[PDB]
Amino acid sequence: MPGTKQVNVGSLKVGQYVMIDGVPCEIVDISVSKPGKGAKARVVGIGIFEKVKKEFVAPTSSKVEVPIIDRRKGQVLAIMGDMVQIMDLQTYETLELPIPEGIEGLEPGGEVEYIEAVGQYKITRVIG
Repeated sequence: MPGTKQVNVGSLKVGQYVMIDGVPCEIVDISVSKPGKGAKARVVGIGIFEKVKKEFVAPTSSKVEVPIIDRRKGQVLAIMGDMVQIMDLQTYETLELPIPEGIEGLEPGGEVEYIEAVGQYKITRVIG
């Protein structure tokens, strides 16, 4: 239902997530400057779901969108080569997800943590 919430540029911190040109990114750099005696920020983010580098400049008082992140847990049911079928531990619904490019030891019966944000999903950690 809800995709993103509005927040002031000025409240953003490195390591947080923000929407830039429609892409949810993790902030890796923030430069804030005050001209004379309104502040302005330059934000550099890298995609959470895709390999992309985005950036924007905006007054610190402006509003920007931040994706609302759904943190979930599921159980690995099957590993078909590259993609893994997991069962969400709350809905008992099944979904197929790509196997994280650099993930630890994944195997059936095991539990994972995955996230959904603005219609996209990604496996983040192995909960076991």
